[PDB]
Amino acid sequence: MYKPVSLFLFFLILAAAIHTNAVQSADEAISKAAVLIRQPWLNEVMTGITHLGASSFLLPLIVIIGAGMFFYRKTWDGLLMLLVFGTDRLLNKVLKEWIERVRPDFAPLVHESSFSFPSGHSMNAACVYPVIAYFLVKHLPFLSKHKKMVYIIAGVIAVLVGISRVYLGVHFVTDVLGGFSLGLLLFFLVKGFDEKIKRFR
Repeated sequence: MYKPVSLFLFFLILAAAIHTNAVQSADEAISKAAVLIRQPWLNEVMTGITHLGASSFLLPLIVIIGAGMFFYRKTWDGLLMLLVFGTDRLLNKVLKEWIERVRPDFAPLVHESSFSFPSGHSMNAACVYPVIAYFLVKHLPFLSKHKKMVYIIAGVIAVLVGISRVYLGVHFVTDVLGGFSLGLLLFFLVKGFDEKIKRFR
């Protein structure tokens, strides 16, 4: 499928491009430009939003949803969601420790110690929220007339989490795009897998 291949190729192009001075310069300018629109009230809003992409929030979220699905439909798809989440975290950690990009460190509003590329919160969100959308639409019949709106919400949440990492001064735009592309890649792989094994269309 062209979608997952294209996201993979895009990530590779980014992983090369962040080593050019021209991209590094644009990344710094956008990071610093984001500081210009900060207000203390918005700092708080953006910090709350960023928690929607944190592993400590998404793991219990996945378990609660998976449990709800089991009680409602007797499905075990919750384990599939946990599996993709675990793969997402392992992949992000390996890539971070291999690329070793230094954090922006101009004006961070939340503290993070690790390397910055790819962004963990962006990768978490771009994978988990679309995956939740897929399994909720799969299993909750009363959502089948709101399919598009469910996916729109997932996409809005993911985009806002990414924005918040740049706003909050702990990731560059390119860290966020790299994370987005790989999280979406993993969503499409799980979705393609689950649709494949269906015995009825």
